[PDB]
Amino acid sequence: PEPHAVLYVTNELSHIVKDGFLPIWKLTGDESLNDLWLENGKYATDVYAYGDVSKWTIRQLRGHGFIFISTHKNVQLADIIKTVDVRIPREVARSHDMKAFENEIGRRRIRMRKGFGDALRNYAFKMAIEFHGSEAETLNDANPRLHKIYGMPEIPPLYMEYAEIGTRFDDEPTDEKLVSMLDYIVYSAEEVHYIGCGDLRTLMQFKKRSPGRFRRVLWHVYDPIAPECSDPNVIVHNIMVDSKKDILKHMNFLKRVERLFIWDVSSDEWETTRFAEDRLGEEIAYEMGGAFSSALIKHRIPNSKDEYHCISTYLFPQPGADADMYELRNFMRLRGYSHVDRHMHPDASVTKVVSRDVRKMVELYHGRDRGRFLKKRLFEHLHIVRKNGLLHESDEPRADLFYLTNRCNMGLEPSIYEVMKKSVIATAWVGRAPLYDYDDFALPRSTVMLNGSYRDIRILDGNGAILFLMWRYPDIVKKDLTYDPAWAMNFAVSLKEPIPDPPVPDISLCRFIGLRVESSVLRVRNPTDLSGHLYVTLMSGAYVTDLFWWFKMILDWSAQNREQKLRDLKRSAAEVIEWVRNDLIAALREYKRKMGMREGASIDSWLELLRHL
Ligand SMILES: Nc1nc2c(ncn2[C@@H]2O[C@H](COP(=O)(O)OP(=O)(O)OP(=O)(O)O)[C@@H](O)[C@H]2O)c(=O)[nH]1
Ligand SMILES: Nc1nc2[nH]cnc2c(=O)[nH]1
Ligand SMILES: Nc1nc2[nH]cnc2c(=O)[nH]1
Repeated sequence: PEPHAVLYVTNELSHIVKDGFLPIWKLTGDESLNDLWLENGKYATDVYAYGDVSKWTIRQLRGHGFIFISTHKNVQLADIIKTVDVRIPREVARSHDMKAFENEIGRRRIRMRKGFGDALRNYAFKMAIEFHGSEAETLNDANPRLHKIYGMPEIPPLYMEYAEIGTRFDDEPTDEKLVSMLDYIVYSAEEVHYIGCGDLRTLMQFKKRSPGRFRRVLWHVYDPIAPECSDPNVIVHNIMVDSKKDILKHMNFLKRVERLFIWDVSSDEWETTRFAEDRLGEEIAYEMGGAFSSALIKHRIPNSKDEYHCISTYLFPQPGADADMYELRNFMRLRGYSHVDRHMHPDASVTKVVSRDVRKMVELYHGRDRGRFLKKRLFEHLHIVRKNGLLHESDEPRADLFYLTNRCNMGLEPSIYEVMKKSVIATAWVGRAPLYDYDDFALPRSTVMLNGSYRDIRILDGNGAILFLMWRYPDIVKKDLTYDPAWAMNFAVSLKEPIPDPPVPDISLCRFIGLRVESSVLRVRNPTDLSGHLYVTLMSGAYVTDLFWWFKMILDWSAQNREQKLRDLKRSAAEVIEWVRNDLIAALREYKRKMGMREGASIDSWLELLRHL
């Protein structure tokens, strides 16, 4: 909408900037603190800044919108010694193209999105059980034996009942057929019975690529040719498999587990044998549905048969697979213990398949330069419960990140606010700019501010949001984390967290950049100082902060005293950037006078809390 970043560059970089078309903020290591706040408030776009800033802490500098561009790895601040956000490569300085440099900032800035979202997610894992609007990324960092991960991910190409296919989507190369296999099917299994594992290259490559979850799984792997593997989570069997009894002697029943059965059995003048292998893997797993949560059975399509049967839940194509590779993978969901409730995926049952259509799947989706997104989709479809955030009622604490304000949801704001009333942490796109690579809609900021602040709920903007976890949780959100304040500021974030006692005016709360510019605009376009101050911040819709906590510091706190209030700052380990009950009631009224029905309740909710408090 308006928020910007200060694109702070270090000395060696300065001269190039000066050729740009963006503003240039020049320091000057003095500067007092209220000097920064009034200057920084002049810039409606992003800006460049250079010159000495050794006086200020990081939290301060992030409050302002600072992103650090330098050629060297870090810059000396007052707080700590920060890792430069954007490292300019030598040969890309240097050179002194103002464009190359600008495009270089952009790219990195786009990479920084993940750090912001990680920080939030990373808190949310510490503080919640349910997760909604989830996706591969959320799955990746989850404990699947603790967290419960939901959403409505975009369903892959599938065969059953059914079929429906295509339609076709753009796609890219991935890991080889058989490492890409493990990649999507290993998420919540604790014990894998891999049948026909071969030379074990497939498994070793999985180990070298995906080391965590390889280590966290027990592998009984089965093959006459299977080589010795020292690996202690890898129990090897030189047996050849023709029945369930071959696998049963290698299972603990006195102890619960999620088991996954994987069948990849091929021999060495028709091949109606390829067939009865595929079918035997099915037949074995089916006898053992009860022990296994699921199966992933090899599925080679016959030429000889025009239509045939099998026991299946799903039949899908294989990422990383060759274009001429005429082999699908069969998924059987079974009953057996699981950490993921998979009951939405039908019980494995007899399926009549039409070759020609199975034959089509391969044609459309296979390719040794295709599969990256297919693998993803398979991963989510298999392992995320298909539940709709807004409609889901939860007995356990719930996280609601980066989905709420998707276009899919438009017109359903009520259901949204409802979520942010009782979510551990959720987020709302509030950005009003052009605004690319993202397809959410914005919630008016006032309405967010006004709707979202409950006793237990701390309504902040992304950047404030972050600053707050730094301040109260130093090791969930490090000080040194790299992120993009301007982007953080495109979100409203809400956290089930108490108001600080004593409610000190820490940066996470009080920043209000360019408020003076913001106020004069109000007045040249739609006209009508702690009163005018509260009004402005609402009318502008250019800031999300936490009404409740804010109120409580204004009255219950300032004053208090020059002396006895800093003191409670010190102490609070808090910091700031800017150095009566009736003004505010007037403020609200005025605001609601200009907008009945675009709001307000609520409003009359906050008002009846002033003349009462
Ligand atoms: N399976 C299958 N293959 C087909 C079909 N139509 C053409 N083919 C070709 O026939 C070959 C598959 O039959 P086979 O000779 O038994 O080979 P395979 O068991 O699939 O495996 P490879 O030895 O790696 O080719 C491949 O080259 C396919 O491209 C079809 O409808 N189904
Ligand atoms: N900043 C940001 N981080 C993310 N991490 C995962 N998704 C997102 C997103 O949409 N934005
Ligand atoms: N199979 C698979 N696909 C993904 N897509 C994004 N992350 C992953 C992952 O860990 N496994």
